[PDB]
Amino acid sequence: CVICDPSVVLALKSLEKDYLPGHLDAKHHKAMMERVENAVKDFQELSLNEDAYMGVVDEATLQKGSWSLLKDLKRITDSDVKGDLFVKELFWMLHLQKETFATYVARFQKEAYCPNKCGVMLQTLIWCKNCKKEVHACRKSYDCGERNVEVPQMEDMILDCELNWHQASEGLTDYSFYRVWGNNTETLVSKGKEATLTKPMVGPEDAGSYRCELGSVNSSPATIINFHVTVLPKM
Ligand SMILES: *[C@@H]1O[C@H](CO)[C@@H](O)[C@H](O)[C@H]1NC(C)=O
Repeated sequence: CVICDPSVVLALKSLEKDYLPGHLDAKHHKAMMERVENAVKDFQELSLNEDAYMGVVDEATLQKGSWSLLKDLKRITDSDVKGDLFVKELFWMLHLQKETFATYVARFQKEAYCPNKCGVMLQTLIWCKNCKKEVHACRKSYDCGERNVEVPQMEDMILDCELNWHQASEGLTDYSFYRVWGNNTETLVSKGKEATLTKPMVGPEDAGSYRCELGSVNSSPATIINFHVTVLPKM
């Protein structure tokens, strides 16, 4: 999918126009550039071993692959290699970079694709084949796992509602921190773009149940996390 990057396109249009004139006989120009353009488009034809390949990457994986490629391409052109050497070098590199990209896409699916273990992530994906950008909802369980927090008598109580995937999600609004009373009732304690809640130098009253919601425009919460806080009469 790496031809979806405007930079890759120009670097190709620079190889043809700036590099080929002084480093390959003109008989090979149209033919080899025909082959190069086709090779790079073929970055989207992937097999992937197992699991199967979906035809989507996130924008990071896409950038990642364009970088590998264009740094490699560039090494060649700083080298000033000509003729046959140049063609071999050029075509080894394309071959390696495809295989490399393949490993990006594989890693992307195993680890970056709908990476959330709970909640609902809005992931911006891109379709290899048409360079088209979509937003896809990864909907998982609402159970992020219960956070049991032990905090010493008079130290800070930090409640972190941040998940690693939150920074990669679309449509987030605010984190709202609730206090749950035992009444099966609650009070809004905090709300903003802060992912944490700190009641410093806490005390025995401050123990109990807390709750974090992460909102999304404009619908159901992206994340719910529950904390149970127990304060310890201790050092
Ligand atoms: C619910 O229980 C807590 C217990 O401390 C209390 O502070 C709160 O006022 C109760 N709810 C209402 C509506 O009073």
